[PDB]
Amino acid sequence: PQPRKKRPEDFKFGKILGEGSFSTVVLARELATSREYAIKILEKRHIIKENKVPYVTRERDVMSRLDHPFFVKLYFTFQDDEKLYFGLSYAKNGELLKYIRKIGSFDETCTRFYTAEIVSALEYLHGKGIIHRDLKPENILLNEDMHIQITDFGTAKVLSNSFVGTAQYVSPELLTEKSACKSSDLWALGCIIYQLVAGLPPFRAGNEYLIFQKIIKLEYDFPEKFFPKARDLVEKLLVLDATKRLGCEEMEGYGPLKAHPFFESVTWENLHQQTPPK
Ligand SMILES: CN(C)CCCn1cc(C2=C(c3c[nH]c4ccccc34)C(=O)NC2=O)c2ccccc21
Repeated sequence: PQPRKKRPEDFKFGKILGEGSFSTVVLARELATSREYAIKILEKRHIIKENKVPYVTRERDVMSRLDHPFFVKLYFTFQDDEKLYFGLSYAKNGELLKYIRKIGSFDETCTRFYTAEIVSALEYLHGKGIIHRDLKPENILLNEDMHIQITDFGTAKVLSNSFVGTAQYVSPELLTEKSACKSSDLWALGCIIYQLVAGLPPFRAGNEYLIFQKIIKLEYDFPEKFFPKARDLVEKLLVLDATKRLGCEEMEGYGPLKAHPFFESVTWENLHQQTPPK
């Protein structure tokens, strides 16, 4: 016996946090409780016309399965005659990409802390047989406590090859076999760790085709003063042979990955309870 289904009038919608091709996320305050939520609004007709029902269904069905501090929580859903509403946690501190730009380049203490939270959050995701398929700093929010909260699960996939995330994070197997697996998220991770230290992602070029070209030839390099243990880590994630990436079952999973020297001082059992380095 769950709470009465909620409805638009139960809210006071405010500013639009963002707009996508198929949806709009708007900050709303629930009148009855003063709770502030990020409500994602999708227009049924548009979804139907562009054949996205499988995607909206999936996004909903994945988020309902997640119950972990490093993921945006789906509190509720409801719909009217024209739209679909998803009540989501409202991460007050924006996205990780904003910070990367804002401060430019993370030092080692922050690079290590944030990477760890991400590794820790994927281990959970991948433990449930789910792959994100579009991991990036824009999709890794920061709550008011500055801990991470990953979102954007519409493109996710539950295990038992129709999508491609953002070009600069696309794995090479995705560009040759047309099929993503856990490996693709580990590749993205490697890219992100590189981006935290260097200030920018590893593969960059004038258009997408040129980016894809670099990815499959593994064409990138590290700056001169890139933390050595971080570099080593990235070199073990950005590996063309998917089955040889730290974290993959073929490489014996997250045990080895979390054991990397780069994470020597990390206490994995409760990152959520530690204080993020300011
Ligand atoms: C990449 N952009 C457009 C924003 C970051 C990605 N993103 C944030 C969010 C979320 C939040 C956002 C938090 N700030 C935002 C600004 C623009 C759009 C969304 C948000 C939020 O508080 N909770 C979210 O789930 C989100 C939800 C579904 C799909 C992608 C989402």
